[PDB]
Amino acid sequence: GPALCLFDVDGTLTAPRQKITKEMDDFLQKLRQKIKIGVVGGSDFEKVQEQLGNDVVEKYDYVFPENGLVAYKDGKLLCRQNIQSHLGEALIQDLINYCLSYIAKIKLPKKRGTFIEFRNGMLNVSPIGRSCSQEERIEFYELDKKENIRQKFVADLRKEFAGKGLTFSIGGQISFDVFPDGWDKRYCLRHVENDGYKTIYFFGDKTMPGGNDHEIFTDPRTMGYSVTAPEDTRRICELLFS
Amino acid sequence: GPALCLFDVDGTLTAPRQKITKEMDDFLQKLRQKIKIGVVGGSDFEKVQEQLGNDVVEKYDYVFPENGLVAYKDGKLLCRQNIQSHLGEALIQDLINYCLSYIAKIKLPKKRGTFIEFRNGMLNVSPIGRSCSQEERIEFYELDKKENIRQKFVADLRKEFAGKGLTFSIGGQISFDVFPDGWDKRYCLRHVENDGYKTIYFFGDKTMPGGNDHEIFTDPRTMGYSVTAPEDTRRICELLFS
Ligand SMILES: [Cl-]
Ligand SMILES: [Mg+2]
Ligand SMILES: [Mg+2]
Ligand SMILES: [Mg+2]
Ligand SMILES: [Mg+2]
Ligand code: NA
Repeated sequence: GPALCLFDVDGTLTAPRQKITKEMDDFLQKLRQKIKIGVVGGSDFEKVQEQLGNDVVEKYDYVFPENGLVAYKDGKLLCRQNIQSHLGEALIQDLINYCLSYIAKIKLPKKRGTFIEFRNGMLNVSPIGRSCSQEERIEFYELDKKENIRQKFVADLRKEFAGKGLTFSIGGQISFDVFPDGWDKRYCLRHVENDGYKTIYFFGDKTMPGGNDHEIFTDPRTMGYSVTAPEDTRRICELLFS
Repeated sequence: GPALCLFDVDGTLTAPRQKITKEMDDFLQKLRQKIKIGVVGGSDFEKVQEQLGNDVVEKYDYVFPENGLVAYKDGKLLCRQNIQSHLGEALIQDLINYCLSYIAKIKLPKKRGTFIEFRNGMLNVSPIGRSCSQEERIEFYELDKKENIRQKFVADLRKEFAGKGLTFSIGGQISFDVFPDGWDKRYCLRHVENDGYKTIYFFGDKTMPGGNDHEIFTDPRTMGYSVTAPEDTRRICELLFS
């Protein structure tokens, strides 16, 4: 029946950490004539606007910044919930109180500010502070390998809040994320289940276990494809829909 | 003896939350043919570029962003200072940890994010965090007025770190500031007291207590004038210098 194409953005539609090429932009739009298309990323709407254009809500049938906790369908904003409503204020606090009590114990070269960034669907936690300078960031990054700060930190939290239904992911140089079980990229599948699609195709460049696309790739709701590079994604879309 | 005029930027030479007008700017450049000019405000340099224009460091003899922590003189940088450099990594770590542990002990209805905001000349501390919504600030302030939460926090901080050159001033609805003693507008005087000016005129709009210009206005090294708007600063300058 009717189908929908779901695309991860970074590394899938674009070269990593760069805007999309217009060659691909035109290909996607030529493909939109055949079926509906959608995009999903962990970055905020502004970053997705940067990587794929300002008009992005107007050129894609769905746009799912922040893994889908901000969700646009056909130009209009959907239905949204945040981390406070879902977990409840007491667990939030109990988790915030723990992270602060833990960071106060870490011994570091330098510490700065914004130790917990409250996002829409996660708590970013940085032992050094997100306010860090670019130099202090690389310096903390390198010490974290040597003495396993973030790793040991995530281990204590997994144990202390086991069963409270949270996932802990480490990314980048300074931080790790804390988010509710299932609020990775398969969160946006909430918005495409009831819209009557026979097949929902997904494309992502990190379908390996431990990658940002794995859980949405292995989800039964998606016929998932594993893409190596943007050109591969066009290679695969050329074969299915034409 | 030669004289120097120092203005606060917001309210004195500009309309509040507005860029300087072309008339004010031009007026000042003609005052600069009679006397030496200097501007001081608590905003960082880039905002100060938004208020007075991007060429600001040629236009005045002295440009003192962030109350003088940044200091340009005669077009060039004369000095830079932050509180990490001044108190040193060790004790500002001790001051961060104490604040992190103390916040974990606070039983609040809602905790959010950005409890410790790092700024170049002050730490901004908020038990509930600055990311919270206005509606939640009010909820915390109605709690705070009853249960004296910032009052008690500041107390213990004052018993912990005040033989170390720190001042604590509660302010606003949710937070309070932690800064080295005398890092108000009074700070920039160390840069001009050595250039041999007999009288140092100061023009500010908030010279009464609880004001950002109060202490520089009360300072014996400054011949201070309280100003109600830019039309008034001009009127006073005329009566003083021509
Ligand atoms: Cl924080
Ligand atoms: Mg990707
Ligand atoms: Mg699947
Ligand atoms: Mg002012
Ligand atoms: Mg004075
Ligand atoms: Na952003």
